[PDB]
Amino acid sequence: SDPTHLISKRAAGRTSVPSDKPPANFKPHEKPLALSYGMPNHGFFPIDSIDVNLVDYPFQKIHTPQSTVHISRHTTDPKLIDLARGLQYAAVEGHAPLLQFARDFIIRTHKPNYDDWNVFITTGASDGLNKAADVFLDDGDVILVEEFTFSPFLRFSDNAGAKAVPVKINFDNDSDGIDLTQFVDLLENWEKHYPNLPKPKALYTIATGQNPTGFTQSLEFRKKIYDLAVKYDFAIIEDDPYGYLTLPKYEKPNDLEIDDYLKNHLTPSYLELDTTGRVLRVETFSKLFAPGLRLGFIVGHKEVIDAVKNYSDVVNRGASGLTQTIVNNVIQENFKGVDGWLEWILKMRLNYSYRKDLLLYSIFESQAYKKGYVDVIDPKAGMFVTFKINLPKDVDVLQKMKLLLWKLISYGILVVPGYNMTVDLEFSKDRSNFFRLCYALANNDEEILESGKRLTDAVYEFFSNGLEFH
Amino acid sequence: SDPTHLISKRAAGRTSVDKPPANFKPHEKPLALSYGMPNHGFFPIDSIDVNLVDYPFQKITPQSTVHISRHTTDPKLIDLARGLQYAAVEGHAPLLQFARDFIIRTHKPNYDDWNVFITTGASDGLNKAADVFLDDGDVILVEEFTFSPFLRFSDNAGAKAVPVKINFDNDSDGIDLTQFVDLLENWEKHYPNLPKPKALYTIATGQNPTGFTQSLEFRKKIYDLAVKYDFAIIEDDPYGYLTLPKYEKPNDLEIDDYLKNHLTPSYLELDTTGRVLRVETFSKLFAPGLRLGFIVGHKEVIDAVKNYSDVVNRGASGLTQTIVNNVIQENFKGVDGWLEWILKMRLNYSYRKDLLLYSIFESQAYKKGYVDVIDPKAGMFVTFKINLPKDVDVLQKMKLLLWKLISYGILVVPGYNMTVDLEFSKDRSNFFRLCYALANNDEEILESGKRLTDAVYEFFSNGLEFH
Ligand SMILES: *Cc1c(COP(=O)(O)O)cnc(C)c1O
Ligand SMILES: *Cc1c(COP(=O)(O)O)cnc(C)c1O
Ligand SMILES: [K+]
Repeated sequence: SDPTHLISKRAAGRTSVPSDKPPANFKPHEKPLALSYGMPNHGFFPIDSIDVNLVDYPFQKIHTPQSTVHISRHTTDPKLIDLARGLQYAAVEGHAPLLQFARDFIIRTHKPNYDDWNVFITTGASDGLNKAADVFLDDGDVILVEEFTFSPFLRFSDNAGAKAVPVKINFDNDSDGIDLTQFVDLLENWEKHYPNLPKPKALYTIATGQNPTGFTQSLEFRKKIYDLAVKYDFAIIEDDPYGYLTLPKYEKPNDLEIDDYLKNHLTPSYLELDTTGRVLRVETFSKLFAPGLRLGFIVGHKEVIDAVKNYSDVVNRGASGLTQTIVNNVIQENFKGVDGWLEWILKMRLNYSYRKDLLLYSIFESQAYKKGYVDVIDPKAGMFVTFKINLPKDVDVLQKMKLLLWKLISYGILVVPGYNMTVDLEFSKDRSNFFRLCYALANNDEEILESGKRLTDAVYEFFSNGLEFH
Repeated sequence: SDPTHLISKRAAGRTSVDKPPANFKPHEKPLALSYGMPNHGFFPIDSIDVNLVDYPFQKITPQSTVHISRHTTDPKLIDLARGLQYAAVEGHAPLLQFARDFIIRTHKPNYDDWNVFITTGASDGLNKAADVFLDDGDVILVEEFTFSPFLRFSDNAGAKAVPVKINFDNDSDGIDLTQFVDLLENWEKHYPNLPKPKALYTIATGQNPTGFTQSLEFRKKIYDLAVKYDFAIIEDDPYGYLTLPKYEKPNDLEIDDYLKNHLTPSYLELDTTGRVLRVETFSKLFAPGLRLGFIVGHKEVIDAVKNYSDVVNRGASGLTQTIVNNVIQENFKGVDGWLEWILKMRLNYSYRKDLLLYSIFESQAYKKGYVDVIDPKAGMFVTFKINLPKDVDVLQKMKLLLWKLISYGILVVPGYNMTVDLEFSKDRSNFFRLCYALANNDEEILESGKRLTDAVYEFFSNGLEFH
């Protein structure tokens, strides 16, 4: 019922921040003055107050006064950060009101199934993932990674000295992502696949809205992965940057309440299965608030958080206090905490839902789709679409996909080929016949319809040309 | 020449971030389904007003303010469209340009092939610097009293820290140059098992904790040693800009006079090849809670630092870069106006230091010769010496005296807590570091010196006992 055994020797070996016996008659003074710490008094700070002027809904153009939060030098509200503390040296794990908000948010959305967990403020998802790779992987360890993944993760596993072993993704329309049959086979027959590698130490899974594939693991699929995590004693790194952006299944384009969302829409976190702290959940404010914050958090066992703290003290000594201050006060004062912030996530959900269906319509209406040259996985969450290219089985996948990429660029549509998002290119070659599409960037519906048209026009010509740029 | 040979194998090894068909014209105006990032329309924040003080300790002719809008075309400003969006890990271009223009004004490198990189503070710059110069098993020369967290960064790189003795005379430059030359010339006699040092970590101005400032002439001797023995200089300078005129009994500097006559030159100004990496921060001159700074070094050192940053620290907060950049450009009107803000800060720190020194000179502990103070030339720290008899246990008596200071309601840092190696430095650990930066007002500084000096006087009156 603790994960001490899974913490890397490297992260456990890092040390922490008078210690001897005070003399018999020693009494501390009740109001000491300090000449100790190298902190400038807040009087030195150029910034006396900040007004943060907000939108009420995404894409609002600025009857009703505009929503504004005022951040003063001083506050006594325990749910707010003032600039006197916000602009001063702070605990490396984060400001208290932002840590409490993250606890409350995780209790509401994804309550861990054990009591000895904690949160830690990070500088985003990639910061959380590096913290997790460090805390679980020693030099020589193996981490299991989805064969198509968030590429930057491999830099963090490489940094920890770990080898990435690819886990096959099932590309059926009803897929959970990971191919469970091939995952079980890899774990049951480890010595036959990888005779010279130790048994895996961890699994990195983007379980909801998988990047790139868009797949989402069912609750029953997650129970089986967790059960295998117990049986083969590996850690789970859960990355969930947009699992809150749940998307109803496609219907032709032309008021969800919180309780119904939490209960029936939100797919449970691995935290909800975890009894021992073998799960570390990575969150970010990047995709729900803004990437430029460089702010997120992790959720894990007390003992895992303590080891992350000692690592942060070396390589990343705190998220920007000014940003923690702005983000905390906006969430607590304007959005009135957890439920209000969920209501802002549900407004974003509606936009993303409309955007995903529009791009899917733009494709379904295409000649390339109707002839069967292209297909689409309907994503259940997030901002990504798998766009499949039905190349003949016997053509060189990498070679034709690269030739097709040049064609898309010439047709004025930029995409990411799946071969760029692999743990191992040779391993994943045969399933690399897809582009990842993102409908998060477009300014308007016109750009989404036109994006899908250029995409499908380019594939159509490429197929008409006999799989040639011509 | 160039510092290529000085870059660690580890940092040099990190990597960065087919043939077009015949009749391939790109499209004039492509649309993106590529980059996984929200349109700025999704951002909750439309605009930000940052409301400023005109001088330190000002209490709130309308208040000075900066409007940060969603969009700008001013190339010197960062807007929220770009500030709140994914950005280059090295920093926003306006903030990188300000750091360039600032260093050209204050500390122009003596070579052309240097660049800046935005960091999350001095400790972040120092970790970047330890990684970019130190391989597993390398040696770094560190001042025997130092900024202790540096040792976490050097340990992280697998480097051994060798202490360099500090001279404690009232006219010291800091590092004892005679013992430094002895250490380098007789390296195999002091350390027959360690490799030749790879680098030196020096807080050359306003040394933490001692407060000493190396003279230009001393810096020239340290640089020539760095060339002869071929080691990198990590220059850490969080408050060298806060220059302090020598003590005068307490009771309008111009930029050009300050720059020419007050500011001590950076190792950058002696560097001809890029063997110097300067660490700067916004922590001590703007606010610590920014978590913002920059480093200055050779193009190729900065490139390695970029690839390290992609792994362990993927950019200073964009929103913070936005606010600091736009405050410095809109309110302060760039480099010279920011220097005027620094000069107002300087006047404050100058009065505070003289006030603390005054409180100490007036005390019986000072008059009886139980204590002494180095007059700092820059920064926020004072070495407070304890004249223990030569034959007492320095560590035993200084621990006991610290308990006495705490009972008297004065908190200081003992020098023995800021050593590279405690046994090496114990004989010179008979001091406390004092910091006059935290106090709210003059009354707290005077009361602080009184409690400090009373505590030591009681301790010596007690025969060096708590009693
Ligand atoms: C966007 C993304 C991240 C990185 O988020 P940051 O907060 O910008 O570091 C990590 N993982 C996945 C799966 C992502 O899509
Ligand atoms: C304060 C200080 C630092 C650390 O500054 P940050 O910007 O807060 O990381 C480093 N070196 C010295 C000498 C300092 O005094
Ligand atoms: K199936």
